Amino acid sequence: AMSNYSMSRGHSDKCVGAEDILSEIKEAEKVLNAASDELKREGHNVKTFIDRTSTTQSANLNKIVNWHNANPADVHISVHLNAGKGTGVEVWYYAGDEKGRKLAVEISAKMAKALGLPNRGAKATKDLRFLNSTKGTAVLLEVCFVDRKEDANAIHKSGMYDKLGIAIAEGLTGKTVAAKNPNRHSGAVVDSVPMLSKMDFKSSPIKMYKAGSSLLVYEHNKYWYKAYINDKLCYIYKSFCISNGKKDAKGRIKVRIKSAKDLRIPVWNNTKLNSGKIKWYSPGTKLSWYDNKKGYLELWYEKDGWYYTANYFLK
Ligand SMILES: [Cl-]
Ligand SMILES: [Zn+2]
Repeated sequence: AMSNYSMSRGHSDKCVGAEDILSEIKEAEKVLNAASDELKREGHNVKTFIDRTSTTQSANLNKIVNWHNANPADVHISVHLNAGKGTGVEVWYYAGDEKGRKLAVEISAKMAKALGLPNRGAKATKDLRFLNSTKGTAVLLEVCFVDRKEDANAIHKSGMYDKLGIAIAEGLTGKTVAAKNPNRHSGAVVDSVPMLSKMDFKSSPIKMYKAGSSLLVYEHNKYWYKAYINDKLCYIYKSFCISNGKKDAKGRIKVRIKSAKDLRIPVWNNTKLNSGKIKWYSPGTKLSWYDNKKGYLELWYEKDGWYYTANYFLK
């Protein structure tokens, strides 16, 4: 999260691009949307533009360039597909623009790897109006060819637009995306809660207590009870528990973990797993998450952004 991107599709719905096995504008719009969606999920600000009305090439380019210059960005991207029956991926940049060359090299490589096509590479030019006339740093993607069956098969493989959105986002930012399908899992909220070594959900659970189970604890503070396991002090979160009344001569309190129906497990809007906005779920609730081995789980909500929880709360 922290860069600004301005991204446009090539061509106009009324002055189209290449058309053969693939439609350039159809495919380019799908890639643009995937890349935009991914960059936004990664926390960046993204503006996009698609010309639906220009009926000539010059009007289309004037409109595209004007829009980019009206919408400053760290990088400007134009998304195209190629024609001429070569095969594979290339990225154009303004000759002599070192920042653009480096982006072009990385984006081209990443896309080619996602698609499983050859990398034709980064290519320098001073002949493209888009690159010449856009004030900021600019690259022009030629994702794959519209007139090559290898390329058509590739871009139509299951989940390829997602994979290309990832490739473009990683090429632009130099950072691996969090929402990567290999690291995705589906399961459900567990029905047990931890006795922890510290008053920190990111600590080690010394022991897990199942819904409905009874245990003996001491008061500690507003949010935590304490107990000794093997003469070591450990902690359990009070909201997981039901208690009525000290009778015990030493001030021990008998508590019970809430039933599976009433227990609620936290999912937080911060990686510290502390305060902020929390979603509270009943045991058994089905969720999908990403485990990128960061020491916590990562959950994407279209409406609410990234949330996080402890490794032991989802299985
Ligand atoms: Cl004791
Ligand atoms: Zn084009």
